[PDB]
Amino acid sequence: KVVLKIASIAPARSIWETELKKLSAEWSEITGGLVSMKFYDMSSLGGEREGIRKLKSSRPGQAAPLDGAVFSCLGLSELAPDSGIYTLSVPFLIQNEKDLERVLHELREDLDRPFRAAGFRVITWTNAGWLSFYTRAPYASLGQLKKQTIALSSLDSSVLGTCFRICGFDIKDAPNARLAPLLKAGSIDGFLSVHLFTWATGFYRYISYALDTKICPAVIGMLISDGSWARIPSRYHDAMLQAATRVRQRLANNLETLDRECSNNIQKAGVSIVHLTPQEIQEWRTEFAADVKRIQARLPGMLNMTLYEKIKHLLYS
Repeated sequence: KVVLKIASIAPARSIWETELKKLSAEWSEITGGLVSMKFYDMSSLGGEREGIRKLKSSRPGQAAPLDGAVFSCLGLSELAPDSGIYTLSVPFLIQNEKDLERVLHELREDLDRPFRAAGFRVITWTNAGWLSFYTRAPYASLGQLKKQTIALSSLDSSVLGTCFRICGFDIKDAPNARLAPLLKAGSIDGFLSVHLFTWATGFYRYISYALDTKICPAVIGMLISDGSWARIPSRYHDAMLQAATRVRQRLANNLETLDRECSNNIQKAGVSIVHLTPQEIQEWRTEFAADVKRIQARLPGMLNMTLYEKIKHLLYS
């Protein structure tokens, strides 16, 4: 048998984990019982940077502890430096599920290129959610929002936060931060997070406004090293990758349902949904375009400008 050991950031019993287990079972079907995946909690083995180290063996001729991993942009960006994967986090570049799917479908070869060059096959792309601003107070312009002190607690908060700070937002790095007393005390003005966070933490109760225009997705990539993928007979590869694409599509479907649910529940609890008109979105994007030039200057390599232009053309032509 070929049991592929896969480190994963997917929480136990989460939709991502459920679908990845289905993918394993389907891979077993496809391969006549030969191949399966066993998943290992990423945090429990030491985090994403440790996961990267465990993809390589300690001595030549010896198998690496892991065959692959499901990484956030933290792991992806450190595995392949100057990948440009943070291009996908540019504010307002990718705003909805239809458009993210179009990018992940049409620009797959471009997205995968730096990972292939690093010695990995990208099995599937998925998404952890959509970053949005949740605030105690409203804002009359993007600049006014940028002046608010906003906590970010994503898995990749440090780098993502640095990007947003260059854009001009007063983002306060806040890993596992216990925001409730801080929101209540007024030490911070709000938070930037995916939907589930706002609901599961209960922090929605301590803010009054939620921006419905999504800032960016939080993409996730599942990678298998070339040597581990090569353990699988080639005749099965295409079917296995097609099954992994269906995982992306089912997950996006399930995530969208969960997100709308969350948003409905936040609104029922009294949070006001902030709705930007197309003219206001354009005003925001014109400013974000200037922020992109500042990111290019301040953090060369962070953005892949060829990919950026391709995404703009694909979605907005």
